[PDB]
Amino acid sequence: ERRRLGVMGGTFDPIHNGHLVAASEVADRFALDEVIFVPTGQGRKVSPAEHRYLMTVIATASNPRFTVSRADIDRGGATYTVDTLTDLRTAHPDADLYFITGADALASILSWENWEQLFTLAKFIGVSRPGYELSSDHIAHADGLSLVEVPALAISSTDCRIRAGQARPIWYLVPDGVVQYVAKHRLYS
Amino acid sequence: RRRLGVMGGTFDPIHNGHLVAASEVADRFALDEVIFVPTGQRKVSPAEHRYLMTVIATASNPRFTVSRADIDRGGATYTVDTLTDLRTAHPDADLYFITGADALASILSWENWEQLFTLAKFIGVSRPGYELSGLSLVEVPALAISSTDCRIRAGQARPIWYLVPDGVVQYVAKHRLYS
Ligand SMILES: Nc1ncnc2c1ncn2[C@@H]1O[C@H](COP(=O)(O)OP(=O)(O)OC[C@H]2O[C@@H]([n+]3cccc(C(=O)O)c3)[C@H](O)[C@@H]2O)[C@@H](O)[C@H]1O
Ligand SMILES: Nc1ncnc2c1ncn2[C@@H]1O[C@H](COP(=O)(O)OP(=O)(O)OC[C@H]2O[C@@H]([n+]3cccc(C(=O)O)c3)[C@H](O)[C@@H]2O)[C@@H](O)[C@H]1O
Repeated sequence: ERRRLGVMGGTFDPIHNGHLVAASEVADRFALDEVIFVPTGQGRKVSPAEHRYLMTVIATASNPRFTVSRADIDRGGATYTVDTLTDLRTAHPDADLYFITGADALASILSWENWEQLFTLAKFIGVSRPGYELSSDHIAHADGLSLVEVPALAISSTDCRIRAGQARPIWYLVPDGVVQYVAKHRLYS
Repeated sequence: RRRLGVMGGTFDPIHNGHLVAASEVADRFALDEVIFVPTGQRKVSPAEHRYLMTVIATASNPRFTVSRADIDRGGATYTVDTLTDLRTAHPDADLYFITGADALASILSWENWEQLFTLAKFIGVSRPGYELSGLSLVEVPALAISSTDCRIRAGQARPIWYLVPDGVVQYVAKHRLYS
C-alpha cells in the first residue's frame, strides 16, 4: 500500500467542471495527495494538443492537488492508456496509480489496447456521470475496480463546443480561465 | 428600455447552479443585466458574508451585478418589496424574476403574491431533483448542486471545488463560515 496518485486521462477539448468535480471527489474519497491530468495526443477536428494542454493547465492551476502531464502529447502516435500508465509508473516508481474514468469511458474498457494489462499497472475508479449507467458487470468475468458517486453535473465537452460555436455562454460549465482561453484563441468559432 | 433579470436568493453560499441558471436565462431572454439580490436576515449566515460571496462570485461576469436593497431595507425580506425598490431605482426597465423549480411551487404563499406579477414577469428554471411545474419556463444545464450540500461538505472538510466559484471556495475557508 504505497502512496496514491490519481490519473485522469482525456481529450479535454475543453476541460470542464464535470471532469474537475469528478477528480476532486475521488481525490477526497481515496485520500489521493495528487491527481495527474493527462491530455491525449492528436471526423471531428480535435483542437491542437498545445491548446488542450494549456486549457487543462489553466483549469487545474488553482487546485493544490492537481497537475498536468505532457506524457501522451509528447509520446506521439495513438494514445493508449497502457502507455500512459507505463510512463507514469516510470516517473513515479514508488506510487500506486489510480486511473479515473467516467461511466461512459469505463463501459468501453474492453475495446482498449491490451486492456487486460491495465489492471497490472493501476487500479481503476469509475465515477458516475448523468445520462450513463455506472456498472462493473461488463468485466465481472475478468480491489482493481471501484465505483464512486460524484456530484451530478450534466456537462459535456460536446455541449461546451456547440455553445461556444453558437456564441452561447459556457460560463460556470468550465472554469473562468477556460472561458477566457476559448474566447481569446477562437477555438470553436 | 433595459431588460433586467433579477435573481433573489439566500446565497449561503452562492454556487454554480445559481450562476449557470442566470447565465442561461440572460442568454435566452437577451437580458442586458442580471441583478442578484441576497435576502436580509436554520442559522443563516450573516447578511454581509452572503452579500460579499455573491459579489465575489459574480465579479468576473460582465452582465452580473448584486443589489444590497433587501439587506439595507431590514426586517423580513418580501419579493414585492424587492421588486418595488428596483422599479424605483431602475424606472425605465422590464424586470424578470428568475426562480428555480423548488421555489416556483411555493410562490403562492409569498406575501402579496398576486402583486408580484404586476411588477415583473417570472422565469422558472429547471433544477435536478424537482419537477418544473406572466410566467415563462426555461431549461438550463442540470447541475445537481445545493447550498445545503455545500455547507455540509464545508463543515465535514470535504471539497466544494467546482460546485462554487474559486473565489467562494477561498472566502468560505478564510472566514471559516460553516466550520
Ligand atoms: N460530467 C462528467 N462527470 C463525470 N465524469 C465525466 C464527466 N464528463 C466526462 N467525464 C469523464 O471524464 C473523462 C475525460 O473525458 P473526455 O475528455 O471526453 O476524454 P475521453 O475521450 O472520453 O477519453 C477518456 C480516457 O480514455 C482513454 N482511452 C480511450 C479510448 C481508448 C483507449 C485505449 O487505451 O485504447 C483509452 C483516453 O486516452 C482517455 O485517457 C472520461 O473518463 C469521461 O467519462
Ligand atoms: N442548482 C440549481 N439550479 C437552478 N436553480 C437553482 C439551483 N439551486 C437553487 N436554485 C434556485 O436559485 C434561487 C436561489 O436559491 P436560494 O439561495 O436557496 O434562495 P431562497 O432562500 O430559496 O429564496 C429565493 C428567493 O425567494 C424569495 N422568497 C422566498 C420565500 C418567501 C418570499 C416572500 O416574498 O414571501 C420570497 C427570497 O426572498 C429569494 O429572493 C431559487 O429560486 C432556487 O430555486
